[PDB]
Amino acid sequence: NITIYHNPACGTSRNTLEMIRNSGTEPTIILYLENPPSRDELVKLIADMGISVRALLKKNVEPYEQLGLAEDKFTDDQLIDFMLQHPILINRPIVVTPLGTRLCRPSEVVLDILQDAQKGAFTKEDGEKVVDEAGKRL
Ligand SMILES: [Cs+]
Ligand SMILES: [Cs+]
Ligand SMILES: [Cs+]
Repeated sequence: NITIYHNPACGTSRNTLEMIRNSGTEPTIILYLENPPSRDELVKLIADMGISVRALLKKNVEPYEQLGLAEDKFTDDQLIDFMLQHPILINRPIVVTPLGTRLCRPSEVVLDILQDAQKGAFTKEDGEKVVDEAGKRL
């Protein structure tokens, strides 16, 4: 039972999705830019990922820039409500599996929460080797 909050235009998200598939399961794919999580769902995701609200904020996107979010003048709940109102602010990809939830940045973080081992070697789309055929992390 795996869910990925995916942005197909993001290489990290594409690599994470292919590693999930290479473990032998096809995840539910949520295109969060169009179908964001609810507030309670987002609050839960953040608690499970063990990171701060601000660590989830995507920088270098229009609402981050124009709402001045680089400045330390926002409570965690203000930041959560901006994420809900402007889903491009939610960094990506988030992956949920029975073992837990992670912000999979870099993408190989996903290996922590995949229950089954990669089924053969995995190389990222830019040629960076991740696991060899034997299954060792490079
Ligand atoms: Cs939702
Ligand atoms: Cs694991
Ligand atoms: Cs890259």
